[PDB]
This record gives sequence, C-alpha cells and structure tokens, in this order.
Amino acid sequence: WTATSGSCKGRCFELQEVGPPDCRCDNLCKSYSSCCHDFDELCLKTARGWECTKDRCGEVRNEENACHCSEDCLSRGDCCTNYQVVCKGESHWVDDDCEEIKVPECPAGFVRPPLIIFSVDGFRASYMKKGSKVMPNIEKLRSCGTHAPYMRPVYPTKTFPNLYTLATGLYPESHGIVGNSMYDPVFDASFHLRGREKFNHRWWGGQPLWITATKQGVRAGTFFWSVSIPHERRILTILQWLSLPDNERPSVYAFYSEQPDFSGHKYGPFGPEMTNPLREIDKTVGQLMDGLKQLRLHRCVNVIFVGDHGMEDVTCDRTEFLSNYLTNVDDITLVPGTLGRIRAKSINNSKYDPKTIIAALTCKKPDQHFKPYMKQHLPKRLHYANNRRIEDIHLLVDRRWHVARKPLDVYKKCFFQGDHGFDNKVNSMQTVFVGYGPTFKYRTKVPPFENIELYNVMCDLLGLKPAPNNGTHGSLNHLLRTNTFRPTMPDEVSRPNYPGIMYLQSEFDLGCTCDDNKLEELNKRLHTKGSTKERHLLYGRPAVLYRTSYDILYHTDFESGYSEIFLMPLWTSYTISKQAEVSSIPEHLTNCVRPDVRVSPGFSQNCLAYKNDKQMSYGFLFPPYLSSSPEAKYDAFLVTNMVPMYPAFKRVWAYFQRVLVKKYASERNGVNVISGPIFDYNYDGLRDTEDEIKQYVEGSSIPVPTHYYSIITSCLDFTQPADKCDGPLSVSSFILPHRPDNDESCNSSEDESKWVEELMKMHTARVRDIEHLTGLDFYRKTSRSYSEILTLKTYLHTYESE
Ligand SMILES: *[C@@H]1O[C@H](CO)[C@@H](O[C@@H]2O[C@H](CO)[C@@H](O[C@@H]3O[C@H](CO[C@H]4O[C@H](CO)[C@@H](O)[C@H](O[C@H]5O[C@H](CO)[C@@H](O)[C@H](O)[C@@H]5O[C@H]5O[C@H](CO)[C@@H](O)[C@H](O)[C@@H]5O)[C@@H]4O)[C@@H](O)[C@H](O[C@H]4O[C@H](CO)[C@@H](O)[C@H](O)[C@@H]4O[C@H]4O[C@H](CO)[C@@H](O)[C@H](O)[C@@H]4O)[C@@H]3O)[C@H](O)[C@H]2NC(C)=O)[C@H](O)[C@H]1NC(C)=O
Ligand SMILES: Cn1c(C(=O)NC2COC2)cnc1COc1cc(Cl)c(C#N)cc1C(C)(C)C
Ligand SMILES: [Ca+2]
Ligand SMILES: [Ca+2]
Ligand SMILES: [K+]
Ligand code: NA
Ligand SMILES: [Zn+2]
Repeated sequence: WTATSGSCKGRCFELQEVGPPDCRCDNLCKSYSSCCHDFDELCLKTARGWECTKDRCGEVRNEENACHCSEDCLSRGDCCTNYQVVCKGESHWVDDDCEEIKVPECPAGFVRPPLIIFSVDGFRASYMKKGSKVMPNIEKLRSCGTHAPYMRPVYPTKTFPNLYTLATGLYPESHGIVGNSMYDPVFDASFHLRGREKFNHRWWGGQPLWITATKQGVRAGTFFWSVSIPHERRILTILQWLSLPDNERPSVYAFYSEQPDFSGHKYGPFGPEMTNPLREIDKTVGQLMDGLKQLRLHRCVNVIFVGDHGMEDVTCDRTEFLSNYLTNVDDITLVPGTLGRIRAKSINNSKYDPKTIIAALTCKKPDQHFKPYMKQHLPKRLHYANNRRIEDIHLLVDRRWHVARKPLDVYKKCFFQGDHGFDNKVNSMQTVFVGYGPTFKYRTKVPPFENIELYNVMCDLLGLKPAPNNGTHGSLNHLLRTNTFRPTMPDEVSRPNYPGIMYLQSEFDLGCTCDDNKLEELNKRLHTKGSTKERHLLYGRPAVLYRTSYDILYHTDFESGYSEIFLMPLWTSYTISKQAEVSSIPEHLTNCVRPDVRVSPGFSQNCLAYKNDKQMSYGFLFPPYLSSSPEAKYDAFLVTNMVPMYPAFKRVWAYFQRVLVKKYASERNGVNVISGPIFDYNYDGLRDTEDEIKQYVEGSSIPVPTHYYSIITSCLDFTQPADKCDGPLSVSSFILPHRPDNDESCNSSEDESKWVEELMKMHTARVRDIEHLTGLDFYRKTSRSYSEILTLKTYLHTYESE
C-alpha cells in the first residue's frame, strides 16, 4: 500500500527514492504501481510535441508544454533539443564536421567529463554497414570516435544477462542473471521479464556501475526506464539532470531503447520493416547530441553507443520438439526457445534420470538442430555452469532454430520472424560498440572485444576503482586517449626447482618398460641444461601464481614445468617450424615409458596403475611424432611427459598432435605450442586445489584432468617464422573436455579428419580462460607492451565467417 496522493510538484524524476508510503516521482514508480496522483500530469507532459517551430521562438513560457522554445529555456535546462537550430540559426550536431577532441571542453564546475551509456536492444553488428544510409548521427559517432567492427555479448545472448554483464563486468554465472527467465531452487522462485519478481534485489548479484559510482562519491542517473516513458522524454530528462547544480548533478547516465529488438522479433533482422526503427534510433541520438551541443557539453561528455545482442532469422516451423525424442516428456520442465534448460517437474521423484534424458537427446536424428550437455561439459568459453539457477541439463540450439517441449507450447502461446539467445560466438548475435568523447581516441578502429571488458573502462572513464570482475583491466587501454589503467604483471608465487640427475634407474619400480660416440655426449648434456630453450620457450616461462612444488625439465625438443604435487606437467612448451617433419612411433617403442632420473620415484607416475585401470590409458604432452631425431624421440617417452587419457579422448589428442600441429605450423609459418592439463571438478572456471579432485587413476595418487589445453602462438606477420618474430603475435587456444566417450561428436564413428577439428573449434578458448583454470601467467617475456599482451590474452579465435 502507498498513500498515492502526495504530489510530484517540483520533484519530477527525482534522483533518490522516497520510502513508501510517501508517493514516488522517480522513474520506477509506474513499475511498483506507486506514482503520486499527478505524476503523468506534471512529469509526462506531451503538449506541442518535441520540436521547436519558428512560430514558438521566443514564446512566453507555458509550463504545460513538453519542452520549451521560450528565451529562458537554456537556463531552465528544458528547451526542445532543436531550439538553437530552429530559433538561433545553429547547425544540427550531425551537420558539423568532425573535429578532434584533444581535451575535455566543459562548462565551469564540471569536475570530470560525464559518461552517457546509450544502450540499444537487438542492435546487430552488421546494422552499422547495412543501415548506414539511414543512421547519419550514429555513423558520425562511429567514424569520428572509437569503434569495433563488433562486440561479443555473453551467453545466453538475451537482454538482462547482457545488460547486467555490461553494468558489472561479470559473467552471468557470477552476477546471477543467467537468463530472461530463471528458477532459483533455494527460493522455489521464478524470475520472468513480465511481472514484479524481477524487481526483487535477491536476483541481482555483483556490484553494478551505479553502486560503484555512488559508493565512491559519484552520482548516477537511472539505468532502468519505464516502458511507457517515451524516448523523447528520457532524453529531455537526461539533459535536465545535466543542468542540475554541481553538488546535485550525476556524472553517469544511461538511455535504453527497446528498438530495434522489438521490431526484429516481428520482422526478422533485415525485414523491410526494420529501416524505420533504425531511422528512429538515429533521430534520438541526434536529439541527444543537439541537446548536449546547446548545453555546451558536446565536446565534454563521453558517449558509449552499445548493444546487448544481435538478432537472427527464426520462425515457428524451425522448432524441434522434445516430445519427438522423449516418451517421458511430462516428467520435465523445459526453459525453451533459443536455448534449452531441463529439470524435473517434481523433486519428489527419485526416479527421474538425467543420464537417460541426455542419452535420449543425443544424436537421435541426422540433422538434429540442438545438442544436449551436462552444464559442466559446455565449452568453457561460455562460462555457463557455476550457478544453482543453471539447470544441470542444457541444450545448445543451432542458430535459426528453437526448442520446445511439445507442439501445443508453440501454437497455444506464425507470430515471429526473429530471435536471439544462441551461443555468443554466432555472427548474428554480435552487437555494437562505439565510444565518442574527449577520453576516447579519434577516428580509431579497434579489434572486436567482449562486453565483460567495458565495466573496467567505464570505471576508468569516471575515476572509479572497479569492483572485482571478469574483465582483464588494461586489455581495452587501446580504446582510450587518456585515463588508461597501468596494469602490472602478477608476481610469481612459486619459484621452480632445476633438478639434475639424482636417481639411478634401479631405484624406480614403476612397472614401465622401454626398448633401450663422444662428440654428441656433451651435445645432450647441453640439451638437458637448456641449450635449445630459447627456441622452445619463446615468451619466457609461465609464472606459477600459487604455492606449489614444481621442477623445470629441459629437453632437446621441449621444456616443461613438472608438478611434484599432481605428478605431471602443469605446462609443456615446444616450437614446430614450418620445415619440421612428422614421424611415427616406431613399433619397438609403442609401449615405451622411461623413468626420469631427474625426478624421484615418489614424485613419478607408474605404468602399473594404468594397467590396472581398465578405463584409463595415457598420452604424452610433447608429441613423439614431432621428435627432431630418433635419439631425441626417447625424451618424449619420459614418465614426466605422460598424462592420463581415456582411449576415446586419445583419438582426439593423437589427431591434434599427429596431423593438426604440423598443419598449423605450415599455415602460420611455425608455431609455438604450450599444452597442459586442467582440473575443474567444481566447474567454477578456476584451478582446483588437490583436495577438490574427484577422480584418480585407479589405485594411485595420479589425478585425472577434466580438460586439456593448448595455446598456439605465431607471428602476426606470417612472413616471419614463429621463432624469429619481431612484432605482434597471433594466438589460438582450446580447452578440450577430457571425456571417456565422444558422444558430443555425432560423426565420431568416422575418421578423425571429419570430426576432430570441428570439436576443437567448438572448444576454442582465450588465453585468459586457461590462466584462470591453471593459476599460470603466460607471455611474461616478450618485446610487446603489457597492454598489448593483455589484449592478446583476451582474444578468442571464433571460426565464424564475416
Ligand atoms: C569472475 O569474477 C568474479 C568476481 O571477482 C569471481 O567471483 C568471485 O569468486 C571468488 C572465489 O570463488 C568468491 O570468493 C568467495 O566468496 C565468499 C563471499 O561471498 C559473498 O560476499 C561477496 C562480497 O560482497 C559477494 O559477491 C558474493 O556474491 C555471490 O553470492 C550471491 C548468492 O548468495 C549472489 O547474489 C552473487 O551473484 C554471487 O553469486 C556467485 O558467487 C557464489 C560464491 O561466492 C557462487 O556460489 C554463485 O553460483 C555465483 O556464481 C557472496 O554474497 C566467501 O565466503 C568465500 O570464502 C570461502 O571459500 C574459500 C574456499 O574456496 C576459502 O578461502 C574461505 O576460507 C571460505 O571457506 C569457508 O566457506 C566455504 C564455503 O562456504 C566452506 O565450504 C568452508 O568449509 C569454509 O566454511 C570466497 O571468498 C567471490 O564471492 C566471487 N564473487 C562473485 C561476485 O561471484 C569469479 O571467480 C570470476 N570468474 C572467473 C571464471 O574468473
Ligand atoms: C532493459 N531495460 C528495460 C526493460 O527491459 N524493460 C522491459 C521490462 O519492461 C519492459 C528498461 N530499462 C532497461 C535498461 O536497463 C539497463 C540499461 C543499461 Cl544501459 C545497463 C547497463 N550497464 C543496465 C540495465 C539494467 C538495469 C537492465 C541492468
Ligand atoms: Ca535485448
Ligand atoms: Ca575449480
Ligand atoms: K588402462
Ligand atoms: Na559420437
Ligand atoms: Zn529480444
């Protein structure tokens, strides 16, 4: 209950709440059924519309008008945005030439350039080129400011996950807004876009920008706009706030547009009906920039024009129905559409089986347009698992499709021609970034980047210290003229041991066997002491950022950091030149495993455990196939180079090592490879401590990895060899799930040449993702700036067309 007969007089769009039961005149009051009786009359004026006409110039103020053309309007801060154009012979901001903003040009009393975030729902990246003819304001922002060809949203590519990611710098798994609908099980509560539940603060984790600002003494405008407030009024409201006195004026503001998403769902992303929504958003940008320019703020404010997600062609007929797969389809609840999430209709059902549900959805029809996953098996790049609101069973749905429980769900709601929410790598889901203002660069194109990165930058733009987030602070310094964040490298926590030969062969009882001139006797000593190390370790040794015991082992062909705790390398580094030769594992060396006389029996793996473990086999991190010489090949069979591998997974690994490494070296003019295990048994994206490991090689202390990674680096200028590169680098990385079956790959019964590389592409990763999962820090010794390296560590190779 509210006493909704106080008044909004003098308080329209007041910046602080007032506590029920006073009545409200802030922006949310509609949404809580709580505005004062006179809110619409006083605060939502519409009389005479939104534009000055010659006949209104110098009018007598009439307080009923929506905006003013009276001589007093600039000082009252409430002119129509086109007032100076119509009534003082001024030019529209869009008609003015682009002129570099080297320094903020602000009115007196401004402590810092304000930031305006202008968010557009469903604004797909390719609209910047495809709609360029009808968005002149937007195109000027883009060509004169700083822009990316596109910005990568987070998964799922839905509105609230992506805008709350923008505001927090956090993955949805961490901020808690994991879809446009959710069910929390420890709230028996359901979040939806409709309704009032979404407004409860319990859903919304992390620390959004407006709170970071407020806590550090910087005031914020509203970020949520009620749907019934028209855009023209949202803009006038921002401009009025900007005329407040210094002690009261916000420094950060947001404007949100429901378009073009709203029309896109109806008409498809490039429907003829889409030209007009783009025209209209452009006009609204025009109103803001003309308003800023009247208030002498157009060379003072930093503007970010950003989208939440794109839009794809999706229709009712492209719907897969779980009823066509399952018989038990009334025992489940599906969160449906462009992704699926499945749980049990009732948790008084000890006879509901995830395993049987997954099997019943796996590779069941030849062109099946979704793929089931347990959430912990989803590609690690999606970061979509470590939250109780994300159901254990997930369906990744093909672009252009939907999933539904039963047909009646689809005709008892074709309506719609567009949708979004697919995998964030999909071209049609990419969205936009433009930064314009004194703090951004002038006429600069930057590479595509992820929206998780923007919170740090917005904090930098406002002089705020960011709360802990998933951005990599520094990775976007190249967007900025000034206000850059001087990142430094994390300190190494554990220093390596450098063991020599300390053990005689007979001290080992590992149950292994192998079948095994003075000029090249010094030669091999030199190799075991790190003579080839400049070649195989090109960017320094990775730093270990936690407390552990590990040894650097040198070899002719590869260098490794060997963990005494996990009994296997944390990392193994090797360089394959364009000219390198692939060779086989000789018949006599098929089962060869050799004790390493540098490492104690008690810190070694053993072959018996692998013999006794009927599920578990082993592979090698430096591949024997890429040995430089028959003699060097013996090094690849050291027990220190061995890692546990499911036979099923060995098919993937062997193909990668035997065929694909050499392909990449030939295509990229050599490659440096760093490979290793990852342990993420609690699927939190972070390196497991050893007491978190849930699986060991039977009857041993050898832990089984959940994943294997590789980082593959070369020269960006591919005319230079990887090992003699003078300038910027090029990387691609992956985090492959270490699974005992290849059920993920529907074509796995075929030759590896038809499915393996497809799997690896799906599991493409950023170097930064591997950093989180290993506690390692890469690229510590290069000739590049640290900022550039941070950019490199955030790169994702997406394997999409353009
Ligand atoms: C992306 O960036 C983010 C942000 O930096 C990274 O997330 C951080 O990860 C840290 C490590 O996992 C984590 O630190 C823990 O936090 C506990 C304090 O938690 C509360 O307070 C903070 C501060 O204001 C708050 O942010 C937290 O918010 C979470 O919880 C609420 C729900 O209750 C949500 O509204 C919100 O969205 C957020 O949810 C997310 O995080 C939780 C975990 O915190 C997940 O479960 C959710 O799914 C969701 O993702 C909290 O309100 C603190 O108590 C922890 O300390 C214990 O744990 C460690 C052992 O690992 C140990 O050192 C301590 O001694 C202690 O042990 C004792 O507690 C154990 C557990 O109760 C118990 O088992 C033991 O036996 C002991 O009793 C710990 O410090 C930090 O909170 C999150 N922050 C966020 C915002 O998510 C994320 O890792 C990054 N991702 C990548 C991939 O890099
Ligand atoms: C999405 N939205 C709606 C909306 O969906 N209305 C629907 C339900 O009724 C019709 C209304 N106003 C907004 C803008 O919100 C934001 C904007 C920005 Cl720029 C940022 C940031 N950073 C964050 C948000 C939040 C507050 C979502 C987190
Ligand atoms: Ca949206
Ligand atoms: Ca973990
Ligand atoms: K075995
Ligand atoms: Na298969
Ligand atoms: Zn939408």
